[PDB]
Amino acid sequence: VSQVRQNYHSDCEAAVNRMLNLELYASYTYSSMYAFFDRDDVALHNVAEFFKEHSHEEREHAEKFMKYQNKRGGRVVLQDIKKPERDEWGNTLEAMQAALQLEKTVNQALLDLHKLATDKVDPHLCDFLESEYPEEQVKDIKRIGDFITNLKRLGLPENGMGEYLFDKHSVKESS
Amino acid sequence: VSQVRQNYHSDCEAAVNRMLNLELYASYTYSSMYAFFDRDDVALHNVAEFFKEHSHEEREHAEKFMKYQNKRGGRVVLQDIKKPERDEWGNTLEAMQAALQLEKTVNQALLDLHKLATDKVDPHLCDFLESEYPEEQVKDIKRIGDFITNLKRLGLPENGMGEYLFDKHSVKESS
Amino acid sequence: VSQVRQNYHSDCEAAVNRMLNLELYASYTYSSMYAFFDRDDVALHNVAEFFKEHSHEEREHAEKFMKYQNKRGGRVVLQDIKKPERDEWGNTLEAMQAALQLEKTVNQALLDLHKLATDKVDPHLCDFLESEYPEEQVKDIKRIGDFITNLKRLGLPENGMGEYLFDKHSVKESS
Amino acid sequence: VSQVRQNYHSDCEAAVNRMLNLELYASYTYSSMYAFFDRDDVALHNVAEFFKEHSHEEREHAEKFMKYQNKRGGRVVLQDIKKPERDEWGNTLEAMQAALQLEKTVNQALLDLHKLATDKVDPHLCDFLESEYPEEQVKDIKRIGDFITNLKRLGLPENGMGEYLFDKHSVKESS
Ligand SMILES: [Cl-]
Ligand SMILES: [Cl-]
Ligand SMILES: [Cl-]
Ligand SMILES: [Cl-]
Ligand SMILES: [Cl-]
Ligand SMILES: [Cl-]
Ligand SMILES: [Cl-]
Ligand SMILES: [Cl-]
Ligand SMILES: [Cl-]
Ligand SMILES: [Cl-]
Ligand SMILES: [Cl-]
Ligand SMILES: [Cl-]
Ligand SMILES: [Cl-]
Ligand SMILES: [Cl-]
Ligand SMILES: [Cl-]
Ligand SMILES: [Cl-]
Ligand SMILES: [Cl-]
Ligand SMILES: [Cl-]
Ligand SMILES: [Cl-]
Ligand SMILES: [Cl-]
Ligand SMILES: [Cl-]
Ligand SMILES: [Cl-]
Ligand SMILES: [Cl-]
Ligand SMILES: [Cl-]
Ligand SMILES: [Mg+2]
Ligand SMILES: [Mg+2]
Ligand SMILES: [Mg+2]
Ligand SMILES: [Mg+2]
Ligand SMILES: [Mg+2]
Ligand SMILES: [Mg+2]
Ligand SMILES: [Mg+2]
Ligand SMILES: [Mg+2]
Ligand SMILES: [Mg+2]
Ligand SMILES: [Mg+2]
Ligand SMILES: [Mg+2]
Ligand SMILES: [Mg+2]
Ligand SMILES: [Mg+2]
Ligand SMILES: [Mg+2]
Ligand SMILES: [Mg+2]
Ligand SMILES: [Mg+2]
Ligand SMILES: [Mg+2]
Ligand SMILES: [Mg+2]
Ligand SMILES: [Mg+2]
Ligand SMILES: [Mg+2]
Ligand SMILES: [Mg+2]
Ligand SMILES: [Mg+2]
Ligand SMILES: [Mg+2]
Ligand SMILES: [Mg+2]
Ligand SMILES: [Mg+2]
Ligand SMILES: [Mg+2]
Ligand SMILES: [Mg+2]
Ligand code: NA
Repeated sequence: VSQVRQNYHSDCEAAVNRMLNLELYASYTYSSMYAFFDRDDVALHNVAEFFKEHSHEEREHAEKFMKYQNKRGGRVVLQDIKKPERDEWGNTLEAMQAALQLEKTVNQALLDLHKLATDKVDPHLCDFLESEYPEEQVKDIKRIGDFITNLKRLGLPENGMGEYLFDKHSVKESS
Repeated sequence: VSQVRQNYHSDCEAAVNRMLNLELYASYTYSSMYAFFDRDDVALHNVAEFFKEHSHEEREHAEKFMKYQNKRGGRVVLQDIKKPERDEWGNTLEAMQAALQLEKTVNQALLDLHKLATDKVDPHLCDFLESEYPEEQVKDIKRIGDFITNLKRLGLPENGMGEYLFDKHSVKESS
Repeated sequence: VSQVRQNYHSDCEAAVNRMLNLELYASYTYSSMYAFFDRDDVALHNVAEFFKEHSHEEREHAEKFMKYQNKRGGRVVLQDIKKPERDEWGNTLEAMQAALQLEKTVNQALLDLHKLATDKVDPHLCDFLESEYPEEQVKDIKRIGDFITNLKRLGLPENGMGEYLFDKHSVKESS
Repeated sequence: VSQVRQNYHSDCEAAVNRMLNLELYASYTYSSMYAFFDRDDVALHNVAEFFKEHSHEEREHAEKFMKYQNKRGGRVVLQDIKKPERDEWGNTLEAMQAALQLEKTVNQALLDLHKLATDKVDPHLCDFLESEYPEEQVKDIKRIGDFITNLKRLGLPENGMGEYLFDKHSVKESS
């Protein structure tokens, strides 16, 4: 075992690798949503940029898990990054609904990792997870839910004017 | 009696305590409206912030009545702060209608206190009331009425797009 | 249930509402202490301002619980804010003793909420509570205890000179 | 009658002259308190300066009544300025007690003038009185009462240490 390793269970090490992969998969999904909203026949560029930002933040989280793994003396083991579920994402409402579900999936994986860390009496891992994530993850879920509520109010999916307006007012003006 | 007391009738002292309580009750109502518009299934954050601001201003008025009471040599006597009338506030139009009524209630209480002060020949109290309030209170009533007119124009309660637009254009961009 | 809700037990949601109420009640108690020390026949204005500051901080904590409730998909349910225990607070020593007890009461309520969150395996709620509170709450208890020790050293309740001096040196110079 | 005169009753004009005189008399009393606390066998220089400031503010009020009289088309009629009641003022507590009474006397004269103005249906005079005075006068009475409370707490008249401390901490550090 690594000379640095202390109080780091093999099961936790493995779960950290799986979380790293899930973050990479979430990044890649959000990148697909960006590409979709950038299409000439979609053309909602602030929505696109929102998803791009999220893609970059999830890749940053993956990198933090890599660094954490090494700091504890575990070993990074990479797997394929699965392509997203869909090739096209319908409209702003459907994409936001898919994002909500993705964020909930990631949150559940973090909850599960925290439970594992707790059961293995690893307070360092618990602190790490409670110091990069739960706050940020609940805030992202909240924001997406707020957006879904507003998209429904705006008459999505049918009301194209409403969709247009969402892109101008709800998401930050981009690039 | 207090060594500072001069020309301060017991009835006025009591009415000042009741006004303090009413201001605290109004604050608390506006705080409830904030919380409602912050809900994920409401999600009108500029509207929420408008109500939050109003909540803070009414608490500041309560504090001014406390200070006034002591300056005159009366004694602050606190009562329970009753919870708001409603737990949920419907939509922007219903909330604004409720605010209009609340503001009118507060204004009537101020009018009544001014009449009492007049009848007790207390020009200091009259001046105090005419120097923190009537101007500001009539302006708040006017603004809420203007908003109600605009919400009706925008098709509330049915027109969700209209509601959405009100939050972007009528109330100051927030937090 | 709310579209955002995940891993948030009904009992926790309810306990968050009760904590919100307790914070509002603590705020209101401290506001009463301010008003008392501002009286012309008390007249310890730095002491008064200390309590005013504490009143504002407890209201800010209540607002944080409101926001938290919504972020998790729970529903804010407000109750009456009970008036303080006393209408008059004796002197600096008695007020500080009452504050000590109030702070301990609030701390116990936070401890109890943390135990509940732990039992419901809600690390997000535990982190929230451990990230706004325990540090600050133990520091406030310590400061009030330090003050009580100093008030006793200064000869309270009998030694008015000592009381006078406390207001000039122990609490920050105010307004 | 003066070409400017409108709605200005002779009785009000006369009462304005008497108020001018009372303000000059109050100024002169406070000047005597200054001189007393400046004595080598009294030697409380911050207390002295407090009274000096008050003397200057009351002379400024007298000048405002002069200007007001002319603005309304009345005629300034001066009388002797009576010397103060006492030649020596005992100690800080006795002087503050005398100031409290003086301030109350002035306030009562203002109240009486406001009642007269009201009875003569002179809103300009009422506004003038409510715009230079009641606020400031109640605040001065409050401050003096606060000081009396503190002087008693400090053990006046017997406790010279307490008196000494009051001059260092209660009144602004002077000249
Ligand atoms: Cl190990
Ligand atoms: Cl192991
Ligand atoms: Cl790390
Ligand atoms: Cl597809
Ligand atoms: Cl998913
Ligand atoms: Cl955004
Ligand atoms: Cl009275
Ligand atoms: Cl009375
Ligand atoms: Cl005031
Ligand atoms: Cl309701
Ligand atoms: Cl009402
Ligand atoms: Cl606004
Ligand atoms: Cl849940
Ligand atoms: Cl549940
Ligand atoms: Cl929060
Ligand atoms: Cl009591
Ligand atoms: Cl308690
Ligand atoms: Cl302090
Ligand atoms: Cl005339
Ligand atoms: Cl006349
Ligand atoms: Cl003038
Ligand atoms: Cl004499
Ligand atoms: Cl007098
Ligand atoms: Cl001073
Ligand atoms: Mg080795
Ligand atoms: Mg292994
Ligand atoms: Mg495949
Ligand atoms: Mg545990
Ligand atoms: Mg823990
Ligand atoms: Mg985030
Ligand atoms: Mg996220
Ligand atoms: Mg629809
Ligand atoms: Mg007394
Ligand atoms: Mg009474
Ligand atoms: Mg009830
Ligand atoms: Mg006025
Ligand atoms: Mg206002
Ligand atoms: Mg108002
Ligand atoms: Mg309509
Ligand atoms: Mg729903
Ligand atoms: Mg429940
Ligand atoms: Mg009760
Ligand atoms: Mg604190
Ligand atoms: Mg505290
Ligand atoms: Mg003792
Ligand atoms: Mg002429
Ligand atoms: Mg005449
Ligand atoms: Mg004589
Ligand atoms: Mg003054
Ligand atoms: Mg004065
Ligand atoms: Mg004594
Ligand atoms: Na007036």
